[PDB]
Amino acid sequence: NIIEKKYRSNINDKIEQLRRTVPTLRVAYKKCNDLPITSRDLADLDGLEPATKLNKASILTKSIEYICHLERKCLQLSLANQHLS
Amino acid sequence: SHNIIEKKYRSNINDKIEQLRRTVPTLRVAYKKCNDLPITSRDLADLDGLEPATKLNKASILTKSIEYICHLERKCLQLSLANQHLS
DNA sequence: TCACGCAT
DNA sequence: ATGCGTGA
Repeated sequence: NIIEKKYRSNINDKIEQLRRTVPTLRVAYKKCNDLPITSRDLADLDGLEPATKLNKASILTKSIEYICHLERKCLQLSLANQHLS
Repeated sequence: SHNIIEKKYRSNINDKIEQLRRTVPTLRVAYKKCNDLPITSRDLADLDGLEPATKLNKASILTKSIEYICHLERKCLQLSLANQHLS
């Protein structure tokens, strides 16, 4: 079934977008592909430990990690902006 | 067995996709409507202008999660630029 | 680990 | 759309 291939492809395509969006996944992809790790890349981590394996589960796990981190960051920042920290 | 370890492989992925549905606000509100749950004022605000998801399949959970990541990333710059008095 | 065909 | 089987 070609249709069934579209369902797998569309899920995989969104998996790759998370890899190219989450900093802990962008850094890992650079190592195995022999790409330059810059201080910009190290700055995007914001202290988060870079991912070692690049499977689907790790991509999802890191995406969950990045979402909660960004949330806490926004919260603390807004607490400073509204003079609440 | 190979079927058993493959079952734990498939279950492990689905456990994390369900976890995203329990974290992204556009999916939490969508889950409340499909399960006939009271959508409060705080639920609507968490969306921060993002539209709730219509379908709740795996692909929908992923695409709304990517949307939520970009929203929080944009809201950190703005919030930060102001904190540093740059704006 | 992932893709795939199938029964659901 | 998706869990399962299975070959890879």
